[PDB]
Amino acid sequence: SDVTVNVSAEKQVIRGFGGMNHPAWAGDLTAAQRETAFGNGQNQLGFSILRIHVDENRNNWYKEVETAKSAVKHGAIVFASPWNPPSDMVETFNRNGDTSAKRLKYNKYAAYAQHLNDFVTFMKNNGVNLYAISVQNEPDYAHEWTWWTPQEILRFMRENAGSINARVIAPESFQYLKNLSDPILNDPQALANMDILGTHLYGTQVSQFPYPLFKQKGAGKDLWMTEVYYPNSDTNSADRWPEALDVSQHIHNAMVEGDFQAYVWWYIRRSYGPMKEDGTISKRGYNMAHFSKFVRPGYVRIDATKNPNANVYVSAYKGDNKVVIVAINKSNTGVNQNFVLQNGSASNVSRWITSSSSNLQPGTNLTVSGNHFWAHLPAQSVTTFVVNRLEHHHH
Repeated sequence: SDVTVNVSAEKQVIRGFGGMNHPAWAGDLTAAQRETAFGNGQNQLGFSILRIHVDENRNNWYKEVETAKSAVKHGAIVFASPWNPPSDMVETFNRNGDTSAKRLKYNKYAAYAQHLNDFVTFMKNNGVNLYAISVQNEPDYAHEWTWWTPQEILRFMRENAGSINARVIAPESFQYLKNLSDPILNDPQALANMDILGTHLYGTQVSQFPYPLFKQKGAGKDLWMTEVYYPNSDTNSADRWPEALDVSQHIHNAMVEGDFQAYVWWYIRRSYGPMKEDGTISKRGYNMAHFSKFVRPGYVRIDATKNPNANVYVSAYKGDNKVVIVAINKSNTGVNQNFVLQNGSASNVSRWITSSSSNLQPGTNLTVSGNHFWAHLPAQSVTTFVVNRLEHHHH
């Protein structure tokens, strides 16, 4: 019942939260949008990770710059994800009685790597140092891009990933299918060439969110959730309540059962995304803000009773002499929840609340009496708490 938050029990170090931009596919973000996405002011998402795509055709690369730049100016990091290598690098092969399936040609592996590097360079030349670049987007769901089998990816990791002058994301499975990435963890050599394990969660059940292999072999390595939308992509859904609570608990789980350090959503602007086509922040977006604006890059998740009451779900982070808590209630019934702070101390507590008729609405300040506080989590809401740790280290 009691949520106890162990300030001492550090888990993963967060890199950020964010969305995808794709100007050719969804139209660029606009100046104003750019900063609804990356500003952290009132009514901005404070996204601190932008994802952009590496376009097979290098004379489109420039499409990416203005928005990257914005992100980079706001202190967000940016990584890039290739869908297809340059068309002349690709052969049609037979995937289960499928005359049509495409793949990188076995002997373009180094050309492909150059192409990646070129992109990383081009961005650099336009004032944008990519944080990371991915080998392939959903290589295991390539019906309409480039297929790569686990062993194909394994070689590129072994023989090519090493070249790329940027951190290397792989292998971006559409659904976190571990067959596509074990080959890498289990190969101390491919493992050397990897910097971030990256996946999507499309249709991945909570039970598949954990990954012992990685926990075993991936020390020094990053875990990112580089793509999902959830719970659906129903055109014009981004304001449904209580539906959008789901986006919230989804991230909850990403963070907690998954130890993902980053959570990247699909299109940022989109009738079904965090920011609606009118420029405006959606309920889904609000569910996203509750993390993205308070759990700043470099914060660290910590142990905290995750599921203290029916439909109540909880996660905690620390940074900046703060502990940020995220408490989600999914009953039609508001609940009094008590919070214990173990191995740390707090002066005071601030909070914001998204419900059916409220987004990121400032709530009532609280003072930490014992080493605990109580707070009511309204029916179908997500509350986020910023606790202020005590000071005498002159800060």
